[PDB]
Amino acid sequence: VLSEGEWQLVLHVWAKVEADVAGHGQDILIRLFKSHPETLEKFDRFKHLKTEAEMKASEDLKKHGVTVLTALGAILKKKGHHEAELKPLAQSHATKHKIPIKYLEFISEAIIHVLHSRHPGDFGADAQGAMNKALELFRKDIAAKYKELGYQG
Ligand code: HEM
Repeated sequence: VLSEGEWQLVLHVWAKVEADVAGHGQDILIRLFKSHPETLEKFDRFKHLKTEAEMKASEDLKKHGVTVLTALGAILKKKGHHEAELKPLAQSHATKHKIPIKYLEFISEAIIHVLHSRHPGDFGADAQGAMNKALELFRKDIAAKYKELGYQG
């Protein structure tokens, strides 16, 4: 469990992400795709993109980054009481999009890196530790749903 102090660190940095949801979202997806090119192949929508400049120029990619971060923010603001928000996401990602849990680890690393880049004053080691713990909780709960449905591996 995260303590209340740990959740406060998470949500204090998240409030700053919300000042520029589209810019953060774009940066996170591009870092994922560049660091782990296998992930791009899961997106029929985006797999025509071949350079960082092309990724940065895509309005549709920017729009999807907003969708991703909006959903993640709604989960974080539940402070662990996220069953209703998380279940539908797990179901779509396991059974429709066919995303392995390992790729959820990769996007978690991309989020942490981008937050460090953009918010160094509010994203010290104590806040990095708290954010890691929040994203671990997210992954643990998705993995349980995957296991029920026959997708943990
Ligand atoms: C923080 C983690 C993630 C969040 C919050 C998230 C959220 C979402 C949301 C809200 C949607 C649209 C509704 C839906 O289809 O369920 C979506 C679509 C999708 N997600 Fe994710 N996602 C995450 C990670 C991933 C990862 C790591 C991958 C692939 C490597 C992925 C692949 C997809 C695909 C392929 C779609 C459909 C896109 C389209 O064709 O419009 N997601 N995701």
